[PDB]
Amino acid sequence: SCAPTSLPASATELPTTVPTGTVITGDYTGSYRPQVHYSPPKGFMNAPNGCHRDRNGTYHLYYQYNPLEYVAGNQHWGHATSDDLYHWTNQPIAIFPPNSTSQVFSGSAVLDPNNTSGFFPNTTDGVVAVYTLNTPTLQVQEVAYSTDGGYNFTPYENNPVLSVGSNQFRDPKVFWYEDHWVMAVAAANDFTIEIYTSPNLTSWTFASNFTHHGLLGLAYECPNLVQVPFQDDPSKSAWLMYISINPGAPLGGSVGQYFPGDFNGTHFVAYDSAARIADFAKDNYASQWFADTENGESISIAWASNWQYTQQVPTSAQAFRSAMSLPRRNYLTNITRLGWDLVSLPYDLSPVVGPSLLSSSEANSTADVDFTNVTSNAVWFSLNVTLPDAAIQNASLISADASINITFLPSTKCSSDSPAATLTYFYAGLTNGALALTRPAASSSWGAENPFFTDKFSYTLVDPLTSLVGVFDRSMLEVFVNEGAHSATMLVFPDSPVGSMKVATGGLPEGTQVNLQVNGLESTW
Amino acid sequence: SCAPTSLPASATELPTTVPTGTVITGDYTGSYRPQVHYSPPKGFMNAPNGCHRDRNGTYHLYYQYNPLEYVAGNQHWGHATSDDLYHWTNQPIAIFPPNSTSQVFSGSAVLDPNNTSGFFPNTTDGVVAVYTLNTPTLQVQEVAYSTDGGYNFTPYENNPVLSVGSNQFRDPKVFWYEDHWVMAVAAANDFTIEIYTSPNLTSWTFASNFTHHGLLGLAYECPNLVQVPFQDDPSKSAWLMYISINPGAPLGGSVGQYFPGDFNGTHFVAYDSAARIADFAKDNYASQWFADTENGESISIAWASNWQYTQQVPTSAQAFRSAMSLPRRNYLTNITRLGWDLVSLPYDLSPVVGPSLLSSSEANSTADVDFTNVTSNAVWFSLNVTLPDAAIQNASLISADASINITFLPSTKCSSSDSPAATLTYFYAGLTNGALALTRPAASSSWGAENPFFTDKFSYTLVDPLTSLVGVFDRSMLEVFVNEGAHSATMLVFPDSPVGSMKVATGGLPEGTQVNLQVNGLESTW
Ligand SMILES: *[C@@H]1O[C@H](CO)[C@@H](O[C@@H]2O[C@H](CO)[C@@H](O[C@@H]3O[C@H](CO)[C@@H](O)[C@H](O)[C@@H]3O)[C@H](O)[C@H]2NC(C)=O)[C@H](O)[C@H]1NC(C)=O
Ligand SMILES: *[C@@H]1O[C@H](CO)[C@@H](O[C@@H]2O[C@H](CO)[C@@H](O)[C@H](O)[C@H]2NC(C)=O)[C@H](O)[C@H]1NC(C)=O
Ligand SMILES: OC[C@H]1O[C@@](CO)(O[C@H]2O[C@H](CO)[C@@H](O)[C@H](O)[C@H]2O)[C@@H](O)[C@@H]1O
Ligand SMILES: OC[C@H]1O[C@@](CO)(O[C@H]2O[C@H](CO)[C@@H](O)[C@H](O)[C@H]2O)[C@@H](O)[C@@H]1O
Ligand SMILES: *[C@@H]1O[C@H](CO)[C@@H](O)[C@H](O)[C@H]1NC(C)=O
Ligand SMILES: *[C@@H]1O[C@H](CO)[C@@H](O)[C@H](O)[C@H]1NC(C)=O
Ligand SMILES: *[C@@H]1O[C@H](CO)[C@@H](O)[C@H](O)[C@H]1NC(C)=O
Ligand SMILES: *[C@@H]1O[C@H](CO)[C@@H](O)[C@H](O)[C@H]1NC(C)=O
Ligand SMILES: *[C@@H]1O[C@H](CO)[C@@H](O)[C@H](O)[C@H]1NC(C)=O
Ligand SMILES: *[C@@H]1O[C@H](CO)[C@@H](O)[C@H](O)[C@H]1NC(C)=O
Ligand SMILES: *[C@@H]1O[C@H](CO)[C@@H](O)[C@H](O)[C@H]1NC(C)=O
Ligand SMILES: *[C@@H]1O[C@H](CO)[C@@H](O)[C@H](O)[C@H]1NC(C)=O
Ligand SMILES: *[C@@H]1O[C@H](CO)[C@@H](O)[C@H](O)[C@H]1NC(C)=O
Ligand SMILES: *[C@@H]1O[C@H](CO)[C@@H](O)[C@H](O)[C@H]1NC(C)=O
Ligand SMILES: *[C@@H]1O[C@H](CO)[C@@H](O)[C@H](O)[C@H]1NC(C)=O
Ligand SMILES: *[C@@H]1O[C@H](CO)[C@@H](O)[C@H](O)[C@H]1NC(C)=O
Ligand SMILES: *[C@@H]1O[C@H](CO)[C@@H](O)[C@H](O)[C@H]1NC(C)=O
Ligand SMILES: *[C@@H]1O[C@H](CO)[C@@H](O)[C@H](O)[C@H]1NC(C)=O
Ligand SMILES: *[C@H]1O[C@H](CO)[C@@H](O)[C@H](O)[C@@H]1O
Ligand SMILES: *[C@H]1O[C@H](CO)[C@@H](O)[C@H](O)[C@@H]1O
Ligand SMILES: *[C@H]1O[C@H](CO)[C@@H](O)[C@H](O)[C@@H]1O
Ligand SMILES: *[C@H]1O[C@H](CO)[C@@H](O)[C@H](O)[C@@H]1O
Ligand SMILES: *[C@H]1O[C@H](CO)[C@@H](O)[C@H](O)[C@@H]1O
Ligand SMILES: *[C@H]1O[C@H](CO)[C@@H](O)[C@H](O)[C@@H]1O
Ligand SMILES: *[C@H]1O[C@H](CO)[C@@H](O)[C@H](O)[C@@H]1O
Repeated sequence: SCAPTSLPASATELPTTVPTGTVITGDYTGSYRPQVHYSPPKGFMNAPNGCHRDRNGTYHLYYQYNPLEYVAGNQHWGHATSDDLYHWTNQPIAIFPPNSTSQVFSGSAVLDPNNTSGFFPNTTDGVVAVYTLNTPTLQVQEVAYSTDGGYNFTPYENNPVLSVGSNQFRDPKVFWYEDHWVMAVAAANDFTIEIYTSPNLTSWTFASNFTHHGLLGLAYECPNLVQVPFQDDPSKSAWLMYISINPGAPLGGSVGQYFPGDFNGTHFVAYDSAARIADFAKDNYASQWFADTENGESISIAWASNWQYTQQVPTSAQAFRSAMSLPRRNYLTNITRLGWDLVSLPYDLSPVVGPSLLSSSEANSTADVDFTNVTSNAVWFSLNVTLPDAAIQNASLISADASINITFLPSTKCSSDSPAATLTYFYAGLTNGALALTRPAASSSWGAENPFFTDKFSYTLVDPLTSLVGVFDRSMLEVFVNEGAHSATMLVFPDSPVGSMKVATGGLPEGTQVNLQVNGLESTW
Repeated sequence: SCAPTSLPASATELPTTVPTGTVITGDYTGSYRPQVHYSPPKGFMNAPNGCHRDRNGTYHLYYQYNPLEYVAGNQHWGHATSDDLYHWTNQPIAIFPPNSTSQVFSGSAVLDPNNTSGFFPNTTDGVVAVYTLNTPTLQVQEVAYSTDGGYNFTPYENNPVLSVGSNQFRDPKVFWYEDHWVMAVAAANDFTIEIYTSPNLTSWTFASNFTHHGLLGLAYECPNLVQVPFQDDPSKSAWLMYISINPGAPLGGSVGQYFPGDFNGTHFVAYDSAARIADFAKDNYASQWFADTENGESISIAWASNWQYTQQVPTSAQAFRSAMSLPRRNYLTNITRLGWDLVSLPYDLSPVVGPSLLSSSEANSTADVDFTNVTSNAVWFSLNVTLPDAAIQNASLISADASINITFLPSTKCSSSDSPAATLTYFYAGLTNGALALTRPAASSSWGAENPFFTDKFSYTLVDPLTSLVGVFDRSMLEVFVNEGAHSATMLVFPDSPVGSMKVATGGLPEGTQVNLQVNGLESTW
């Protein structure tokens, strides 16, 4: 009737040896366990890896996995599959280290249907994984191949395929460019993305360096060089270098940044010298794009945590640490003044959208929506606000009190009065365009005490807020502003589960059209 | 026995007309009123302006001033003087708008001892102010001059001296380079610093653009192009472009950033394409460097607030909104891995350092220091930690518990609840190795808890272990300087109850670690 806050020992106890060829069973009933986001059956998960779609339309998600602990270490490649990026099936571990003093760090996977690698004489469904093997003294790039659709991998006989004699050289992202393979890889502590080329994925030639761009933090990680279509014109696209930095992000710990530019097969040249942060909150890192997608779709998934507190979050009693972000559709757009912007929207949520909890058209009202009866404890909401053309042509017409206040309130059934999360936007006044996203300290004993668990985040719009999409999923809130122009991923660990949300609008100009839609989400587990 | 939390109406009531040629009297006794930082006698202050040292060694501080309200507006240039940058004397308003429909926005001031301007036929102590005049439709650059040492200014007869037909064109920073005047000015909403040259400060010629560098935010503001000496070698220096952005900073609202590079009199070229943030907290903005300083001293001062909550902070009942940061000595250094770093240390604090409250050498101890008895409610603290060479060579020898925890605790003698007002946590190792957390707990401040932009927690991660930590607490402000000012944070605190105590705990340190803690009370400058 209420989601368990602690699980039986059977569900939380980790084995002393790594299971091979068997699906690790998971209890997904925890009060903090997300129901539409991916999380491992048990153990510790970090970066997504080897993300690709096979020819039959199955999306493969691999991930950094510690099967033995609820902290980072003993890295293997976990594996889950999905047709829709929401209904996940857990698979046996896909890539193992050679021994117990080695770890399988991040990497990518590609289809090799034309058998450029020479691994696939009798199949057009060959998968090649390119990943970092970590040793006490070295980080080297290794190749493994799968003839069975990416469930079981055989190491390349002549591994490693690439080394620079460094233990700060990792996160290979490989893709096809016209007539050759490209590898983007991080010389992490030199703030350099090295680009290599190959005809066969085993012989790598240095092409170019991308160094000392944007925020340095303490390290470049998980580079992604991808072609992203324009939001308003699918026929147009630009190249984007996405770099994860950890530690040393402005909000502390880990953050993603991106650089729009040109790629010609050997060199990436940023259009300008500007730094652009992907997410205005703290809990979005190591975004990886899916290889071999259909229809020029840019599909990404990120790790929904921060390295400053990911190994301390209070979910280990619920048999997991860390979830992935919602899968994302990516576009590029120009926003007023700022220009280049990476758009992020949730990938088609239709497969998980349950019955409507509220549809409202009232301006200057408070909508109270109870979802104690939604067993997932997960809701989607959409708020459209269309100001009259008068208020767009003369912003001085907008009242200083013109505001949107969204609050997520604790459950009356399943447990002090503090909201678990707040969203505040002002159209005008002294903080015009300021959007505040908060996880109040007062709502979480754990969050209050953790010295890196920041309570408050903000983004300032130039254009008025016209659209707001949100997904709440037990311990996670994702917000998308003005068709994904601005995006924030925020973990919440309230003492009491959320059971309710209030949506207040106030001081809106005469003739403002407000449309509020709220739907419960169906659990994927 | 306790600092007033509200003041008499005579002290808070603002006049309806701006006072001319008269010093505005101020009550500096408020529980939130800093005692070693500058704040205006009453009204609302933002960016520092016209910062310069006259030839007799008097530092002139001008500032964006609303004399009529406790919010932004009706901008004039306020004026305060000091020989040591701590003992401030309030002066009459220095620069007035021509009209009630005009505002004096930010700008700089230079000595013109060789009379290049032609304003100073009979003095070598001439001061020229170059500032933005704001009108409803235009932002233009104007000149005013002072023959009396920068107390009274006459507008240039043929103002404005620079206009581009824009209302997003402001914050002129002017300096002498070899044989000509340089102006750095912000084309704010185009994310461009325009550089102009002049022989006489009245005729300006376009030289170069510096565009789309580092974080854009929503606007480039308060550019500073300055020569900053190397920390470890005073004979070496590099040029630095300092740009303030507001809104749209990562932490929200306002932040400073800098670009080391080369300047050749017309063009600034950054050494790389990297973005570098000056302060790891939220309350440091619109840093301006002092013109005409002695030696090779890089001296800066910032506005110690954030535009997201500066007009809502609960200090108006104490007859002021906004203080300046501590004055800062600036250097450039290379830090491990990251490379280029703007060093910030407090300018000579000696003139305000009172009697010692504690000197300790104990490692693995909690030192409790009460300052209920220091009337300023202002303390300076230094913590030096020297790890053994073994731990410097093999960091695996450092325990996961190796930590430094400093807490500023509420007064029991002056109640308005047991929550610290400010915390500092550093880990040498463990899962967050090198992580320094600076916090202002929500639970300690009803106002801070409720304000949706008043962020509780800030962090910076070191590569090198923490070897030095300097801090100044001043009633409503904490400034920390890490590893000889390599890393720096300014943080406002508005606790319900004033701070009366600080705990300094060290724990899990390797065998033979040397710890030296010095804590001194500060003497009020008012
Ligand atoms: C140096 O930088 C300044 C500021 O970036 C440049 O002036 C500016 O030029 C840009 C681009 O031409 C102007 O932007 C455009 O304005 C028009 C007019 O409304 C608009 O229709 C366009 O869509 C675009 O936004 C901008 O107005 C202007 N900024 C000012 C005057 O402050 C200047 O041209 C640069 N000089 C050189 C030699 O690069
Ligand atoms: C491409 O970048 C790499 C990584 O920065 C360069 O290799 C390094 O070179 C620096 C000096 O420039 C050394 O101190 C580092 O130890 C090296 N790091 C690694 C990971 O090798 C490399 O030289 C660059 N190549 C070119 C063509 O410029
Ligand atoms: O699991 C290793 C994998 O994670 C990344 C970031 O996704 O690096 C993280 O883990 C590393 C190994 O402990 C740390 O050095 C690094 O600081 C942390 O970000 C990838 O770079 C790596 O492939
Ligand atoms: O007092 C104006 C002065 O302040 C700065 C930044 O310190 O700009 C601030 O005030 C402007 C006009 O009031 C705002 O447009 C801006 O957002 C705010 O940062 C300087 O640019 C200006 O000279
Ligand atoms: C484990 O394998 C890695 C690479 O395969 C190698 O560097 C390491 O020395 C091996 N360890 C042992 C102890 O065999
Ligand atoms: C990959 O191709 C390169 C050049 O064609 C060659 O040097 C190398 O031997 C090839 N490797 C394999 C295993 O085919
Ligand atoms: C790609 O562009 C770079 C410079 O941007 C140039 O040096 C290189 O030769 C180009 N390569 C190709 C494949 O055109
Ligand atoms: C943004 O504007 C620039 C300059 O006009 C243009 O080069 C680019 O194609 C635009 N990007 C998008 C996504 O429209
Ligand atoms: C809100 O507007 C968006 C376009 O931004 C549109 O996709 C959606 O249909 C609207 N939502 C509702 C439920 O009206
Ligand atoms: C906006 O309306 C005000 C009165 O509300 C008017 O004085 C001003 O000129 C208008 N501005 C524009 C953009 O027309
Ligand atoms: C909302 O309130 C504002 C000011 O309070 C008023 O001008 C406007 O008519 C109201 N809108 C509606 C839909 O009631
Ligand atoms: C003072 O008011 C006049 C009237 O429009 C305006 O033109 C001028 O720009 C204002 N301030 C000054 C003298 O620039
Ligand atoms: C400077 O002194 C002269 C006489 O030496 C006096 O006439 C004048 O008013 C002063 N300033 C100038 C030259 O206007
Ligand atoms: C300032 O020098 C300029 C040359 O750029 C000239 O146009 C102007 O006449 C001069 N003004 C003076 C000397 O007052
Ligand atoms: C300054 O450097 C710029 C950019 O390198 C160059 O265009 C200009 O000629 C230089 N000016 C001088 C005075 O050397
Ligand atoms: C930092 O390193 C660079 C490259 O070695 C050097 O040129 C520069 O002068 C150094 N800067 C300082 C402040 O030491
Ligand atoms: C810390 O070290 C510096 C330089 O070594 C020294 O001047 C200062 O007095 C020291 N402070 C303490 C508390 O030891
Ligand atoms: C501090 O305590 C630890 C145990 O936590 C001990 O091993 C270490 O030697 C102590 N350090 C000093 C310098 O006394
Ligand atoms: C999880 O927490 C709940 C209360 O929040 C307990 O009822 C349960 O036993 C477990 O400790
Ligand atoms: C929640 O309750 C379980 C029993 O199901 C305990 O094992 C656990 O320690 C927690 O209190
Ligand atoms: C498995 O792990 C959890 C905590 O991670 C415990 O709550 C449980 O008792 C079991 O040991
Ligand atoms: C299944 O096989 C793998 C291969 O290394 C082991 O890691 C695991 O413990 C089990 O033997
Ligand atoms: C300032 O606040 C204090 C308590 O915090 C009171 O003593 C005083 O009356 C004023 O409200
Ligand atoms: C300071 O001023 C406040 C006004 O809010 C008074 O209540 C208090 O008594 C003191 O005079
Ligand atoms: C300062 O506060 C006093 C109340 O003590 C007012 O009378 C005055 O106008 C100003 O607001």
